[PDB]
Amino acid sequence: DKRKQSLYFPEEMLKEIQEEATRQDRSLSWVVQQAWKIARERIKSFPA
Amino acid sequence: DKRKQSLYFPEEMLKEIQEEATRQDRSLSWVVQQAWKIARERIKSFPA
Repeated sequence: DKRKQSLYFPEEMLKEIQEEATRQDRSLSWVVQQAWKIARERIKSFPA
Repeated sequence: DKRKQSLYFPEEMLKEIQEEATRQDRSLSWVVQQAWKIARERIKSFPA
């Protein structure tokens, strides 16, 4: 069940994401979702 | 240099991100940025 969310990126980073989106013929949202799925565990281990 | 971007997430996923943001006393944007920085390489290796 989908939900819209405005985020802030550095220029360089947004362009990096869009490059992967067009390379893979994907939405921005889908690439960022895959980044989360990959990183979740490593991030959930960050401290305080 | 910052830039605003609307993305779409599943409910569950947005809530997972916000949980890490408040746990770490961070913005949503900052957590998602860290997810990208972690996953970039693995994603840049995806195919077609």
